[PDB]
Amino acid sequence: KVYGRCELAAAMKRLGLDNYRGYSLGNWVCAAKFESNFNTHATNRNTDGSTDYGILQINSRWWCNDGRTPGSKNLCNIPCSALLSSDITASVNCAKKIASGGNGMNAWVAWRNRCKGTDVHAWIRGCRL
Ligand SMILES: CC(=O)N[C@@H]1[C@@H](O)[C@H](O[C@@H]2O[C@H](CO)[C@@H](O)[C@H](O)[C@H]2NC(C)=O)[C@@H](CO)O[C@@H]1O
Repeated sequence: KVYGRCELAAAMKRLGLDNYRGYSLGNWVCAAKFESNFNTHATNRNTDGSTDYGILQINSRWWCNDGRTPGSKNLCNIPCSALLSSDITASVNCAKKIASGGNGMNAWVAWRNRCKGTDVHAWIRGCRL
């Protein structure tokens, strides 16, 4: 599914991401735009053999198990295929676990390069939430 910007914002708001660990809703919408262009089916392989899955490009080395990654820690206790669903529940529940690490949302490389520090509140402007 390719989400629209305000459609995704509303889905994320109903799952408790607004102001989760200090981060306003626009941070998560910005992270999903630069990680996957709002595409639930996005995947990218990493050099080490893990793959990043779904709308938030969560990797299989630490977070989900895809079968193909030797020594996946699977900290979110989910198969990586669950992150490819049009339903984003599993992706946001896992995202909350990774944003609980010491560097918070800096675990999303696209967020730290293209979103961090900017007026991220713009990403939810005009959405009826
Ligand atoms: C939360 C999450 O999974 N974010 C992804 C990053 O982890 C990806 O970064 C890359 O991750 C692998 C697995 O740890 C590292 O081997 C790799 O070096 C690292 N790459 C970079 C440039 O940091 C990232 C890949 O674009 O995608 C999500 O942000």
